[PDB]
Amino acid sequence: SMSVKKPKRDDSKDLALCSMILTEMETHEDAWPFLLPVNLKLVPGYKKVIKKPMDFSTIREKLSSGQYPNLETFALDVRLVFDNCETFNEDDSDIGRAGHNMRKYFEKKWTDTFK
Repeated sequence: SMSVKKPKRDDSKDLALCSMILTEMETHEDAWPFLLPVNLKLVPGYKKVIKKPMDFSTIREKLSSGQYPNLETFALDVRLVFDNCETFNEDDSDIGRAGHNMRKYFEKKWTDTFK
């Protein structure tokens, strides 16, 4: 509260560490469904159904231009990528399995880096 603060957690390396994680996600072999924005002209249903599209290129640009105020907003966009994927894709499809795999990969790096 006012004039009463928890000890200051060092957050000076967060930007660098989120970039590293994002690099690891970008280079994973199962990243291909997620590298670029879904083409809303070419994929029926996507525009109407997925209220907040997100992809790795868009996260990389936001990261690079100071549009994440803290590491929680970064994790929210990453998770949005996989939540969108589960909304639109069957679990037993290549893309559906890609998304589960990538979410697992991310969540481990996130825990190991920050928790």
